[PDB]
Amino acid sequence: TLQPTEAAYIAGFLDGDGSIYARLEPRPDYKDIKYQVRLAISFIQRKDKFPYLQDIYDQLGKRGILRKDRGDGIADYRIYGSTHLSIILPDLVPYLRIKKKQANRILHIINLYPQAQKNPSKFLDLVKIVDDVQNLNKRADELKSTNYDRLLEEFLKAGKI
Amino acid sequence: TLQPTEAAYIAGFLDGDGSIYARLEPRPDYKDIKYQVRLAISFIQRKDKFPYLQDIYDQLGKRGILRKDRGDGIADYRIYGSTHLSIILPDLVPYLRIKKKQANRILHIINLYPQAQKNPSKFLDLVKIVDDVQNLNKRADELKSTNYDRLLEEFLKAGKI
DNA sequence: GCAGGCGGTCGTGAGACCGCTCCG
DNA sequence: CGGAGCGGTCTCACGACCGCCTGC
Ligand SMILES: [Ca+2]
Ligand SMILES: [Ca+2]
Ligand SMILES: [Ca+2]
Repeated sequence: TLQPTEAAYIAGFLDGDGSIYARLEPRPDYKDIKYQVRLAISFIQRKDKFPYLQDIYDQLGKRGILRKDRGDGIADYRIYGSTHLSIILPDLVPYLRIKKKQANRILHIINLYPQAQKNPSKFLDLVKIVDDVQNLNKRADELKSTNYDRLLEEFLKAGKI
Repeated sequence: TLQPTEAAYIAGFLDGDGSIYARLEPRPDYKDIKYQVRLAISFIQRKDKFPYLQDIYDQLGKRGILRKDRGDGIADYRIYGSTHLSIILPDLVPYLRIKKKQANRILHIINLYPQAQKNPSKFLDLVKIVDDVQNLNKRADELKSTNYDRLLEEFLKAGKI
């Protein structure tokens, strides 16, 4: 497993060249709610320093997927899923500074995901944190995400409340 | 002073949003050798996250100078001088990965600076590491720095060897 | 149906510096 | 002097995502 100063480093580095986000991805094939909430952390870097993502990956139990080239010389390492994340984040949260919040919102989403799954009213609360999160990843002067307001609208238009 | 996982974090973060460089700055006012070698580490970031540089600064004994805005909304924190650096780097070196080398070259320059000061032959060795350093901070496909070769040339042209 | 493996991509936010002004 | 405070700037290297193909 992970040592304090390796967790601290990864956290330090994540605050630098990394990213903690949530997404609301449309689903045509889904049931009632045609949207899967997607969660991840990532590390971006110039492919020549790839062995350094490499390193990190291996330090994080080989969860997530490395990508020696995103097609533009820039390499990366993306960790999807509440599974990987609920193991990883707690180790990193105590050392995160800039993206610490984001990491807790994600954990928070993770607590409420099972009850919100088949429950349109609760899936909306969940989608709000998804908004708040992507907001955290913004300039205070950029357009503030609005998945909560466009999903509700649609849930009413479809008589799900 | 500095704790392991705070040093680890700073190192992690430096490897991300920071920079370790050496420069050869021209001096019209100098004596024989009209060039001062300049050494530093820095942390760059969007000014809204400034309190986070802040943090780091204070964790690094308030050495170096913060800059809430470089004129382009981007804030920073620059630490010049062998003085600050010979105290700081050793705490960070054990946790540095990507810029670890650079940190040791700097330390290395720091060992040889006093003898190379008034000694054109030795000042050249020193200026080579200065080259190697800025090379480390490059794409393997970029033009490889050449302070060693343009300073020598000039030292001969001026009969200093 | 349930999601994660992937491929992609605009828009900045960093990096790695150069030159001056200043100060014991 | 001998260097460090400070302003300033090109060129990318990131970030924070979208949309689709893949697995069972
Ligand atoms: Ca950053
Ligand atoms: Ca960065
Ligand atoms: Ca970086």
